[PDB]
Amino acid sequence: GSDLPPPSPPAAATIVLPPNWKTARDPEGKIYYYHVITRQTQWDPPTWESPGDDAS
Repeated sequence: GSDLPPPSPPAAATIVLPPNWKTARDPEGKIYYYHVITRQTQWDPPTWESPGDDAS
């Protein structure tokens, strides 16, 4: 990443997600996000902003 090297995911990661966050994808077609403030990452859990049904 530009700000931070990619993390392995924390359980805490879900708490809050900042617009500051960056994204990266693996060679094996997986795309994920990482939080520069908190040092967190999520590959599967949706962004801070999601539809109404997801209720983020």
